[PDB]
Amino acid sequence: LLSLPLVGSLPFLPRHGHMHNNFFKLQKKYGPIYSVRMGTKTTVIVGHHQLAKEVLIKKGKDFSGRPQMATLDIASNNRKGIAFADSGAHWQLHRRLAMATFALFKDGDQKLEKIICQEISTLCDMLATHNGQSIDISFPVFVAVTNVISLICFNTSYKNGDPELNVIQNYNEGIIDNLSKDSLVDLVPWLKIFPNKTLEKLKSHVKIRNDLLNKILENYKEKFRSDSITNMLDTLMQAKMNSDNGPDQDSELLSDNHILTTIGDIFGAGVETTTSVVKWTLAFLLHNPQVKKKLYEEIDQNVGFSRTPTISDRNRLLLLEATIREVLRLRPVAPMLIPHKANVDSSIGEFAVDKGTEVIINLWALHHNEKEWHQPDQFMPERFLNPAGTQLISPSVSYLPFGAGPRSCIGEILARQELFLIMAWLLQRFDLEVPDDGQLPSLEGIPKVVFLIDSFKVKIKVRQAWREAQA
Ligand code: HEM
Ligand SMILES: CC(C)[C@](O)(c1ccc2cc(OC(F)F)c(OC(F)F)cc2c1)c1c[nH]nn1
Repeated sequence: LLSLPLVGSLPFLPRHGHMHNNFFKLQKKYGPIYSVRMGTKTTVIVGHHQLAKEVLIKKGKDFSGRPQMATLDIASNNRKGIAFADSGAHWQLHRRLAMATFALFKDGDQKLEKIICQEISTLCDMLATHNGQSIDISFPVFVAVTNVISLICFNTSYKNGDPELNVIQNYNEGIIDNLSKDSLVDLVPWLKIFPNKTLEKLKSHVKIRNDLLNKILENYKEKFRSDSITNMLDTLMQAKMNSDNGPDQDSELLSDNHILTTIGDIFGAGVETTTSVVKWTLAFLLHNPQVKKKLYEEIDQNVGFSRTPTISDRNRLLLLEATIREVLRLRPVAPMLIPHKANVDSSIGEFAVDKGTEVIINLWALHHNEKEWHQPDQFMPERFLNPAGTQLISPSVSYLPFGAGPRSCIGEILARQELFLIMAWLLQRFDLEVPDDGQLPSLEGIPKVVFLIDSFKVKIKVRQAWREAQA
């Protein structure tokens, strides 16, 4: 009695549980490196820190391209910008200029810390008007970190109640929704098998996004002074200037669509991800009041109420720095990075990997590795401190929240500051507690282009100690 023909097989149900954890459950059967084939496209999944560091660092440039996706093609205006562009001059140029702009914000009145502490102060007043109420702090934080990103790109910020802030939130919410139904890792190309409006809806929100950035770029051309370089849009237009003296090879790379999409990748990435981490950290502090207490005690002991937090306070506020590290471990912004692609025939762990092969780092597996992490499913900021509690450690090498190699986060500095500063300023001012209905946020989360958390509310009272310190 024979056996049936078999035209296809998959090791686990599609659209059942989260992708990254399904790949990770799978290492028990098939190991830390294994592949899957859809027609002609082939995808490798890496889930051990050593092989991941080979893809990202040692052979970093070999695996530094990005794969063509129909949904990502739109959000990037056909693979322009940075995050979703293939390895090339465009990507190399724009990524370089983008980083050069962050250099401008080391010193002065445009000192990055000053810009942040500024928009954080407005945030804290805004939140104090809700003393005694339970609220969803998504939008107030969204506006804070939009203004920072907007000051670095434009030297502009949105005044309060501006209706554009609600427009931006809308198309951001729309891009996130149609860009993926899970992480950017669909085994099955569902949107080509069945008819659907997914791409049509996406174009709408990107169209709004693109038209809006376009207005801003036209208005700025009058205002541009070659002698005044203080934001990203300057760095980009200066580049276009120095190229067209006829034009250089760099000229075709700095058209207004290439400049537009670059800003849109800075904005799109920076804002929604920084906001998500803030929501994720409060989520964890509401589940772990014991950690919350030691964080209040630490910040009262080392900063007080005579002044506001400063980057300088990073050296004394250690448990806070560890808590941010432990949230980015348990809940990586990008539990599977962005897909890398093999630019050239190569090898991972001495296995052959053909040109054009989608390679995926399963960061979720690196951060939950039983052997590399003690009690990996637990929230223990202690694990990033010596047993004393007096300086920070790197307890494991299987920890790359911002990735590594040629394709790592370019806004790592900015995020590490914002996340520290925001969280300091709030813990100083505010008591943060479970609302009166008694509901706690769900830490399960929601994988999209960003690893998001279900919306949740928090009761917020100004702190006893902070009041009495005003006389
Ligand atoms: C806690 C905050 C953040 C985390 C954990 C994070 C993490 C990451 C990761 C894992 C990648 C991809 C790594 C890879 O594909 O190899 C990435 C890419 C990127 N991030 Fe972030 N990121 C954060 C915040 C930001 C911020 C605030 C910005 C603001 C500009 C930003 C801009 C970018 C860009 C432009 C890329 C694409 C780089 C490229 O493809 O060359 N990120 N980030
Ligand atoms: C891990 C990575 C996928 C990402 O989450 C990321 C990167 C670029 C994004 C660009 C967006 O704008 C437009 F191009 F689609 C975007 O749209 C929406 F959020 F508004 C979301 C984006 C998310 C990220 C974030 N930080 N570092 N990497």
